[PDB]
Amino acid sequence: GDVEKGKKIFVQKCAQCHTVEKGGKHKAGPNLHGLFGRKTGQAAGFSYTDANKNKGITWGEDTLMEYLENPKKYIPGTKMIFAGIKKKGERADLIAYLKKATNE
Ligand code: HEC
Repeated sequence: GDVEKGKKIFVQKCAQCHTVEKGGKHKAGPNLHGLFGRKTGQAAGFSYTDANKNKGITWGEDTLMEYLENPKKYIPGTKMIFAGIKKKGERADLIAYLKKATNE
């Protein structure tokens, strides 16, 4: 994926609810630092839904690609309000950005 393009997608569609940086604040949604290789619902100090806590998958390219296409289909009852990103290339660019930003 294209990290520069992924950043712009993130700013447009995600940043109002999420931070990525180490020590970044929770906002409407959890800070995403450290997501890759972590099970759902594991950002410390955030009130997740039981739906998000209970999904039980491990975040990575494959599961993000699916989630981000249609978040509520993947995690019904999530409190994340975001309809999804249809395009595969856009999702891959976004995920590439997250893989960098959430591990710096
Ligand atoms: C607010 C209006 C949000 C927008 C826009 C996006 N997200 Fe979100 N996200 C939000 C909340 C409130 C939550 C918690 C949901 C719950 O049911 O408890 C989330 C959760 C996620 C997660 C899961 C985190 C985890 O399991 O630790 C991810 C991976 C995620 N959000 C990513 C994400 C991306 C990449 C976004 C733009 C495409 C995006 N979210 C938008 C709130 C909001």
